[PDB]
Amino acid sequence: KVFGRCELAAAMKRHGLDNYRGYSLGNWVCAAKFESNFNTQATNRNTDGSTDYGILQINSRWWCNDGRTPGSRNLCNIPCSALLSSDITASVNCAKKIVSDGNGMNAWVAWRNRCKGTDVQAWIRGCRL
Ligand SMILES: [Cl-]
Ligand SMILES: [Cl-]
Ligand SMILES: [Cl-]
Repeated sequence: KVFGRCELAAAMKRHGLDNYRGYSLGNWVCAAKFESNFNTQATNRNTDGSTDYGILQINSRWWCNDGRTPGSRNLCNIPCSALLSSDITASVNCAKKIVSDGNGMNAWVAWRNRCKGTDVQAWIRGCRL
């Protein structure tokens, strides 16, 4: 599923991501834009043999099981395919764990490089939330 911008904002808010660990909703929307283009089906292989999955490009070495990743820990206790569903629940729950790991949203490279320090509230402008 390719979410609309405000559609994704509303889903993330309903799931309690807004202000989670102090990250306002626009941070999450911005991260998802650059990580996946709001596409739940997005996947990308990493150099180490792991793969990133879903709207927030969650990695298979630490967080989810994809059956093919060296050193997998599956800390979210889910198949990585669960992160590709049109229902973002599993991605949100796992993102909550990731952002609580100590480095906040710096876990997401695209957030660091393209969202952090910017006017992230722009990402929810116009939305009814
Ligand atoms: Cl929308
Ligand atoms: Cl915001
Ligand atoms: Cl980047």
